[PDB]
Amino acid sequence: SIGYLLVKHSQTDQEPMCPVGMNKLWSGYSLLYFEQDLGLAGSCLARFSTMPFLYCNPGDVCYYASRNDKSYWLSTTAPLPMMPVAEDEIKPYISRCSVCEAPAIAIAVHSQDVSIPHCPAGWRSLWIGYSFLMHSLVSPGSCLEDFRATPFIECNGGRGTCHYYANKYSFWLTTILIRTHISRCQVCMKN
Amino acid sequence: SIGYLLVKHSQTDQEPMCPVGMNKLWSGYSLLYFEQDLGLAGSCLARFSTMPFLYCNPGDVCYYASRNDKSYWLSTTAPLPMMPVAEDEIKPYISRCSVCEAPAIAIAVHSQDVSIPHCPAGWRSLWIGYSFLMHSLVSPGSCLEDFRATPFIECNGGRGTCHYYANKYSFWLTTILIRTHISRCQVCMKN
Amino acid sequence: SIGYLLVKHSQTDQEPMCPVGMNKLWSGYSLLYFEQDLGLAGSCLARFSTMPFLYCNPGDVCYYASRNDKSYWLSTTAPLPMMPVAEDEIKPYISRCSVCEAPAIAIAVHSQDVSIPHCPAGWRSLWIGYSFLMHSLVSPGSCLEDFRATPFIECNGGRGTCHYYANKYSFWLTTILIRTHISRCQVCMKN
Amino acid sequence: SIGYLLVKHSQTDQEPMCPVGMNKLWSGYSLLYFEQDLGLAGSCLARFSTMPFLYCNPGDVCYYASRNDKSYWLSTTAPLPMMPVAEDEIKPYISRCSVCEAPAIAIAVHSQDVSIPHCPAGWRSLWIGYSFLMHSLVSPGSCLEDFRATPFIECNGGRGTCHYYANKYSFWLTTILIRTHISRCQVCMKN
Repeated sequence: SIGYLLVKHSQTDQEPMCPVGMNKLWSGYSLLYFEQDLGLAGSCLARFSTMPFLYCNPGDVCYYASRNDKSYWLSTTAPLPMMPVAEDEIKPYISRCSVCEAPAIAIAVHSQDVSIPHCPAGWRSLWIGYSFLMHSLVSPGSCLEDFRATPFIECNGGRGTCHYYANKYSFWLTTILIRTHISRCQVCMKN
Repeated sequence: SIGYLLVKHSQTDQEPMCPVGMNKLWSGYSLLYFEQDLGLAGSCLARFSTMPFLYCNPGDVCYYASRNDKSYWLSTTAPLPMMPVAEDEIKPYISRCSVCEAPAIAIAVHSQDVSIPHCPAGWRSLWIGYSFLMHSLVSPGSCLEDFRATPFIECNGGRGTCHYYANKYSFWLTTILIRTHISRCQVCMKN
Repeated sequence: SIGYLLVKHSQTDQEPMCPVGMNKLWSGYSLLYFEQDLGLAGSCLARFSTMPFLYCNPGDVCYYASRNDKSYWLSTTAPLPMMPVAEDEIKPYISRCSVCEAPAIAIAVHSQDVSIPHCPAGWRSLWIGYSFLMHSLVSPGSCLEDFRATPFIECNGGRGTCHYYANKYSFWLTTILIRTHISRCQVCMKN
Repeated sequence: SIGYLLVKHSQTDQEPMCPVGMNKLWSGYSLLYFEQDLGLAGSCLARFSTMPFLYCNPGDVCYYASRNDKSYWLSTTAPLPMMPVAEDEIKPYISRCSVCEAPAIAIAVHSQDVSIPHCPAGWRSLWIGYSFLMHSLVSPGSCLEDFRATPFIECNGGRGTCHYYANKYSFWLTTILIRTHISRCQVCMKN
């Protein structure tokens, strides 16, 4: 690929630092989609919002797009309380991200084992993580620093509330106590 | 991306100048589609036409493709009169564009605020605008210089008339009097 | 684009020469598809064949894929006789092509006029032609050297016969005696 | 293309060596898909597994994704016995692969003949093979070193068994005793 843009997701409420030798392009919040690849720049939205769009009928009457109320975001490691959270108190539980100006290609390598796979000779390790596949394994988006059973949250703009999201189509790669059965990965960049 | 071609839309009846250090490849009119990304070269058509195609049956009989009569274009800032306009008088209301030979990558950054987002260190500002998302935020096509409630017009080739177009699927990014609620953006290019 | 491969279609029964400074990668026949972009390498097939595939059931029994009998090819300028031609006598009417190792980007520019559009400053003209759009205008595939009312032929492998093809979806760009109404184009390459 | 990653499939139970001047990125097993292009890095999975995914409901209960039990792999040249094989004894019959860090572009050229097509002047031969097209001819994935009537096997995770797979949509290119009718190819890389 020619992914000059590398996206780093912290899975914490702190903005991740870009690796040395890369310009931060921008920072924000870890977005999956509004009703995509975590390695693409679209996965990093500057400001958290559950209702970010505005529709305009032919004339001065413009309203907030409120039909497709749902949005999906990468969560932090900090456990969500056992009760749905209002959108005003949800930010602490949303992952932060940065977009970085990679000068070379980055790739994710996966072990399907408890051992971290090695970076190729002459390539530099950017981070290590757990193998995650979404509805592409070579992409950096498939390598999340922390394992979470339910890594995403769903928010309802109209309902004003948020909670963990049971995705039917996205899985973790296994090995061939629970973290001991998840495949490990490393994101590597060529010098 | 490897978008060597940068498209600039003026939203006026004047052809925009390519930024210094870029060859103009060609100029024309701001096309959305005939019955796409504003950042791609296909969005800039050399000459305005509501019926640009020709079909040829097996033999000398060739006719003008007249079934799918509708075309869609980016409008100028100048208000369209309160009455549909004949295709012969529509040109003043169609945006002009230029295609420019970018030597480096360009990206749009978005604030979701009244403040303009900053270009990354060592990158040069090309233009500033308002955040527009169509049925990709990293693309320069998402950053239009002027905000317009209804930014597009629809033309009917058979009906020979044109008017503003209420798109169901395309929105403006909001902030998290009307221009004060639209997200600002800047298109930036690396040196 | 990063189309290092440039495809040249002769619309004659002679193989076109690659432009000076480009390696011929290979030559062959101008293929549209078997039951695509003329600018891509897949449009140039080494040897003409109406039945090029072989299917193998689990075992030694392998047979010729004969269900989807139809293939589509770019024709030469030489008129096809007024009577369907057997597949053994069709080669003279099939366009030849070459694939060339472009060192820089090539683009098609279109005038929507009788005048040839100019190449950008510092770019070199590769060929001139007529604007053709298929079911992308920036691509070299949209610029064919000769205008033909029905530019393609259809061949039936089982029926063993070939004739001109009336495509419902592909058109010529017009201007805004018949050649006088077709848009002109030039394929240009940067130095 | 900008396929910096070249995938080499051995069609044997031995890992292929990357060509001289290319870093091995990783090695593994020749995967088609789980219920793609053999030239892409996704076709090379580090460890063989018929059930590689893990699903997690909202809570501590995580289970093995067992609904879409089927996986598809490139086989070795060694004949599979005339009786379905248990998944524990299948590895010897699965092709191995390596992913290599190509510094230049690689392409497959095809003859549609018994003769090997020549590499372009100044390009180096990487391997020779037989022309294979799947449900793209320019890609290295279309050139397999060994011809096999049924080149793939299907495995059933729940059924725990594996056997050859009759693909309806994938074919061999022909010429215009059985190997004598299959098109030859060569994968070539520019210096």
